[PDB]
Order: sequence, then C-alpha cells, then structure tokens
Amino acid sequence: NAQAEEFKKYLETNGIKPKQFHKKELIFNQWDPQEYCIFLYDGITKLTSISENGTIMNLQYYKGAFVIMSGFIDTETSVGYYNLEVISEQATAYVIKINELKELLSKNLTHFFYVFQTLQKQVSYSLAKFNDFSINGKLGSICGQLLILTYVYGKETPDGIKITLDNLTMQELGYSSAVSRIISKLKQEKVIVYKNSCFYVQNLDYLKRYAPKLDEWFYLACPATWGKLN
Amino acid sequence: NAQAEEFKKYLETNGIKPKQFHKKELIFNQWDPQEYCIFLYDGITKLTSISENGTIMNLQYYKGAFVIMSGFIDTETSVGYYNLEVISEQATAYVIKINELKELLSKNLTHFFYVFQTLQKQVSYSLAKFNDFSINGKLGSICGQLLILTYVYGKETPDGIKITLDNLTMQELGYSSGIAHSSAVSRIISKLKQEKVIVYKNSCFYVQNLDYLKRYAPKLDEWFYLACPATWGKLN
Ligand SMILES: C[NH+](C)c1c(Cc2cccc3ccccc23)cc(=O)n2c1SC[C@@H]2C(=O)O
Ligand SMILES: C[NH+](C)c1c(Cc2cccc3ccccc23)cc(=O)n2c1SC[C@H]2C(=O)O
Ligand SMILES: C[NH+](C)c1c(Cc2cccc3ccccc23)cc(=O)n2c1SC[C@H]2C(=O)O
Repeated sequence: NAQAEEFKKYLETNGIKPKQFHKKELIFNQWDPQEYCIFLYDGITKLTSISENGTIMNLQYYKGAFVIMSGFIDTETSVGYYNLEVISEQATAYVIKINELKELLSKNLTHFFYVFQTLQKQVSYSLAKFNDFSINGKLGSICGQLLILTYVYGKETPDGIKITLDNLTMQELGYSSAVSRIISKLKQEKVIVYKNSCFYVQNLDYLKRYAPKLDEWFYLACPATWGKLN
Repeated sequence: NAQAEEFKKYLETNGIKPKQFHKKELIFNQWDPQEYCIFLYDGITKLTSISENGTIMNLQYYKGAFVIMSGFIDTETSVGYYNLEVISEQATAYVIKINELKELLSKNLTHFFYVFQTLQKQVSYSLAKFNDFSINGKLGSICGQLLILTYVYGKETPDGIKITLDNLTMQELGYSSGIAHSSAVSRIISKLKQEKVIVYKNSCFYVQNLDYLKRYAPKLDEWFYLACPATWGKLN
C-alpha cells in the first residue's frame, strides 16, 4: 500500500514516532478521556466494548495499514466508548492525539483524502455486512469473515487455499448451538478443513454464495487482492 | 444544524443549486457510472441493494442534513452498487460529482471536516446498532429505530412524545397495522403495545415510556448522545 507508506513517512517526519504493542495490549481503552487517531501500520487488532456488568463484546477487526479514530475530528469528543486490543503477536501503531490530526491533515490533502477513504471503506463494509446478514443471518456473517480471511491471508496451494495465519491468531478469531450447526455444514460441505497445522479453504464459492455483498465490497475496496484468488 | 447551513450556502456560492425530488424517485441508481456526493439537505431517503433473486434490501435510512457518497474520494471508484430512493413526499439534495467535490473541499477544509465527521457518525452508528442487537437481538433493533425516531421527530407534548411524521412516512418505515410481520416480531410489538411504547391516539403516534426504549437499546442511546447531544438533551 503506497498511500500508507507515504502517510507513515509523513507522520515520522512530523515528530510522531512508532510504538510497539504486544498481544492483549490495548492501544486505547473505553475509559480514556483523551481521544486519539490510531494509524495501525502493522498487526491485527480488535475493537471491543465492555458492558458495565463485565460482558465482553467484539465489534470490528482492523489490520495495518489502517486508521482507527476514537474521537470526532472536529468536536474532538468520543465517537463511542471502545477498546482497541492487539490480537496478533505484536503490532506497530502511531498514536496521535485527535487535535494533532487536524493539522497533520490540513497541511496535506493527499493524506487527508487517504484518511477519508478509510472511513468510507468502513461505511461500505458495514452496509455490505448488514446486507449479507439480512439475507442469510449468521451464516452470511461467518462466511463473510472467512471470505475476507481467505482473500487477505490465503495463498493458492495444490490442496486448497492455505491461510497464512498462525493457529493462535486463527483461534482468536473463532477457530454454541446454531454455530455448531453452521461450522458442521462448513466441515461437511468441504468449506474449511484443518490439515497438518494449517487451515485450508476449498469451497470458496460457498463463502461467496452467502456473503455476496461483502464479496462485492472487497472487489471494489481491494481489487488487486480480490483478483488473485478469483 | 449550523455546519449544514454553512455547507449549503458554500455550495450555492460555487454554483451548486438545490434539486427537488419526489417520493419514489432515485437520487441515483446502482448502474450510474458517475460517482456522486449527495448532500441531502432536507427529506428522508433509503439506501437499497438488489439481490440476485431480485429482492430489494433496505440497508440504511438517511435524513437531511447529511452526506452520502457513492465513490471513494481518493481513487474515485465506486463504493458499491446501491440505489438511493426518496421516502418522504419531497426531499432537497445538492448533487455533486466526485471530481467537483475534491475541488470544493481542497479550497475550504472546514467543510472537509464536516463531511469527515458525518462518516464517523455513520461508522459508530452501525457498531452501536450491532452492539444492541448482539445484546437484545430483534428487540434491540426495534427499540433502537424507535428510539432514534423519538429523539429526531419527537416533541414532548402533554399526551407524551408525539412523533411529528406523516402516517404514510411511518408506513414506509414499517409502522402500520396489517404489515407482514414475523412470529418473533409479532410477539415483540405485542409487548411494546401492551407496555405502552408506541400508541395510536388521535391517528398520531406517541411514545409513552422512553425508559423502555432506552433500556433495551443503550448503545444507540449512548451513540446519539455523543453524535447529536443537543437533540439528545431535549428528551432528558
Ligand atoms: C455492525 N456490522 C459492521 C457488523 C455486522 C452487520 C450487522 C448485523 C446485524 C445488525 C446490524 C445493525 C446495524 C449495522 C450492522 C449490522 C455483522 C457482524 O457480524 N459484525 C459486524 S461488526 C463485526 C461483526 C462480525 O464481523 O462478526
Ligand atoms: C476495517 N475493515 C472494514 C476491513 C477489514 C475487516 C476484517 C474483516 C474480516 C477479517 C479481518 C481480519 C483481520 C483484520 C480485519 C478483518 C478487512 C480488510 O481487509 N479491510 C478493511 S478496510 C479495507 C481492507 C483493508 O484492510 O485494506
Ligand atoms: C445516517 N445515520 C447514521 C443517521 C440516522 C439514520 C436513521 C436512523 C434511525 C431512524 C431513522 C429514521 C429516518 C431517517 C434516518 C434514520 C439518523 C440520524 O439522525 N443521524 C444519523 S448520523 C447522526 C444523525 C444525524 O443525522 O445527525
């Protein structure tokens, strides 16, 4: 991603320095009264919300390079009480106070447009995800998530599509009752298979059949990556 | 909405005239190759997508003032295949081509931030709605939409909180006796009816207990307080 490297070098040249985070660590939390703009350069993270009773809830996965903002760019107040947890072994992120961003982007429109499109990709991602759930319920969601993992971390192999994620990260993503009924169909219809410490997805058309709008979304958002396995 | 007004005259100054749309008109369709930035200034609209079977899907409702963009501002490629239909009897929207938008935002960054914020509000809206659904399922979704409709179109009258919205508009949002409902949905609205949530009085819709809606949709209430605090403070 060229636009991300240009943004990376733009932050370093403006004083903001990278920071390393390890698994289970929170780049920001739902109680911090200071809102930030996170430029997750590398690593996989997880947006969570904790109910006042202690319930944990996952709300979105992010991978670098990408931007995650916990405050509004103008009012600088919270967009919502969330945490950003690192899910992978480690991750690199440029923490930026929400106030320092308005200047960093006011001095450069190319990077301003770059941050803008990250939001648009979330909006269009959400609409596609709400669509596939409206048609296939939880089946469309599960298939949707697998579909994206296959496009991003899948490599063509003579025996399926090798998901290049360590088994620990795969388990952190979800690998009850109706869920048991779903994953059984996936293991039955030759969708996903576990072979020699590696995950392989073979019936990709099954994932596309039940997550259609998400397949469209990834085609228009990451066309280069989409064409590799299509 | 101050930023909306400021953004309106700014568009008119640069030669962008308002355009009127009637109910059932499409501000744009999925097959239009031109990417747009719809600045809906007044009215109500829905974003729709067509499935393979041909079944239309309601994905999102919009009200002015608000922004809806069909192309990525950087690559200028489409974000998806959507239609934008009018729901109210009339609607005012400033249609702007993707290229002409970058020229406008590059001149004045104040409006860039306004549009930037509108997307942020939409991003956190979905996360909150999904959060309420994960906690309360369909019940959270129903109370969520009713909660927002109350904060936006609700006026605290002696007879409760009146939802200032035409009956035919409410009918287009799925609020009318005789609509095709699911068994589970039927039992939810039945309880909402019994416990006085939405009532049909003087042919107008009122909201008796606001606490019930707030209880089973807390994340949307949290969202609306952070996104639209001025409107949230009215009924609190
Ligand atoms: C909110 N949305 C992005 C969404 C959806 C779509 C969705 C489902 C049900 C109700 C919704 C209401 C509003 C907006 C989106 C909704 C599904 C999903 O599984 N996940 C998400 S976030 C992460 C989670 C997932 O991938 O499992
Ligand atoms: C933030 N969302 C919208 C997202 C995702 C989410 C996602 C879905 C399913 C599995 C994931 C695993 C790790 C990280 C994110 C995941 C993916 C994605 O590729 N992009 C995006 S934005 C564009 C694209 C990208 O990272 O380039
Ligand atoms: C675009 N969404 C996120 C939305 C909506 C949509 C909406 C939700 C629930 C019921 C509706 C009924 C009619 C039209 C739109 C609805 C409303 C809203 O006020 N805001 C937003 S963003 C913040 C706020 C606003 O316009 O100020």
